[PDB]
Amino acid sequence: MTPIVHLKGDANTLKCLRYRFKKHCTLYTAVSSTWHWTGHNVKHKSAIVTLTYDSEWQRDQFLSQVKIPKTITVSTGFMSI
Amino acid sequence: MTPIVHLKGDANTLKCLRYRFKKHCTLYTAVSSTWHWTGHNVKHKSAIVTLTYDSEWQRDQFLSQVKIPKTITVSTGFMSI
Repeated sequence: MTPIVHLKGDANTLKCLRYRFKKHCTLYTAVSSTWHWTGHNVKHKSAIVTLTYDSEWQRDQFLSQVKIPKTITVSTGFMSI
Repeated sequence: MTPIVHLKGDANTLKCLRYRFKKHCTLYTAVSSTWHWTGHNVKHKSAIVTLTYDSEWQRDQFLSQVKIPKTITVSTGFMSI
């Protein structure tokens, strides 16, 4: 299994946060590209990033290791693979 | 909580599959945009789509309701929100 987190908010702030996490390459297993919810009226201003962890221990540390502004939503969970 | 699925494979086939699911608007809660894994040498040929369900019942039916070719990986799990 592999636990993952979801960061939703402004892509402008997310892009700047990813650059700061580059030095912390040992704080995650891998990072996906940027995606956003879709429906009608062409909605692509929002941006989200999928993050995966190698173990529940790495996810717990990442929670108290990386700082997140109030314009981002942090969600955690576990997926069966 | 909300269970979600991950479909990874060729974006060309995924785009055609999404069009066929348009008629089944009552088979999912919402659909995210397309994203792919990133690392080095510019990797963006792959494409994935995040799907969310309103209940474990909708996810189970979607498993035996939509057809998936062998070029796509199907993964299921539950996230705590």
